[PDB]
Amino acid sequence: VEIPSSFDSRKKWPRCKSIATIRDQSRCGSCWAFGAVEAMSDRSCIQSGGKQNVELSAVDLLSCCESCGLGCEGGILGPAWDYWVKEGIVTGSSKENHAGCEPYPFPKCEHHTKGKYPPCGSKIYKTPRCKQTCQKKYKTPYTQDKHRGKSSYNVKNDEKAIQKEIMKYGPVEAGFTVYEDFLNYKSGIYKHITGETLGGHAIRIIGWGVENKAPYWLIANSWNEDWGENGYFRIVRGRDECSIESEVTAGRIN
Ligand SMILES: *C(=[N])C1([N]C(=O)[C]([C]C2=[C][C]=[C]C(Cl)=[C]2)[N]C(=O)[C]SB2345B678B9%10%11B6%12%13B6%14%15B%1272B632B436B94(B%10835)[C+]%11%13%14[C+]4%1562)[C][C]1
Repeated sequence: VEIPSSFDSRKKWPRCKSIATIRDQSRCGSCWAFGAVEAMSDRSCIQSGGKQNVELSAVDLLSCCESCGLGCEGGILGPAWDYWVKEGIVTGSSKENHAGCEPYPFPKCEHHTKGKYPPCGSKIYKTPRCKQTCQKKYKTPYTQDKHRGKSSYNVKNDEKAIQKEIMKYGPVEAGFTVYEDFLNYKSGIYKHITGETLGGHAIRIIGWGVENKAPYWLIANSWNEDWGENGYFRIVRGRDECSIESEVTAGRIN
């Protein structure tokens, strides 16, 4: 195929509402789980021609995947996709919308930025327990609300391979290194200038573009819609900026 200079998953597959949804992981180190259920929600819709149009549950993955790390303390990407393939994941929206089988138990909050929600602060919740029961008002049993994938894989550390993967199969999960200057991000194309490493983060790459010739990836963060560019940010593309091209994980439903 021929890679266009820009691409936006939200515009190619506008029926799939999840693609344009920005979630909030709250006072929980569950970024690994959010980039996963987000992109799986997207891919379930894309690769099924719109048939599954759902919001997969972040708390189901977070709480039940023992091989994925330590829940709100952090986790690993590849295993989250293996869990989706082997056990599947039920539906579940944010806490506020309280929809689907298992909605998120934690409230929106501001992640080192100004806005309408309360500050998150530094305190971290304990990982919720693996319930395996839907909320009472949801009319399907847990076991049967499960959405499974068929494969899971890493994507080659190559810009063009990542681009081809996104355009054909949909948004991907990716890890990158967080430096202190990322916490002051409001807008623009980000790149590490100042600050020391605070860890890694896991997000959803949904596209790319170019602004006055500067190439970037377009990425959905999980710190709610008040953060960055309406919940999204942009980061230098093509230089493995903060290892943005090195920890790409995805999977297919068929
Ligand atoms: C979010 N929210 C956070 N982050 C996270 O989780 C991360 C993701 C990633 C991964 C990989 C790479 C990258 Cl760049 C990113 N993670 C982390 O940090 C990890 S934590 B842990 B692991 B091993 B496993 B379990 B898990 B835990 B520790 B050890 B390590 C084991 C234990 C949070 C912030």
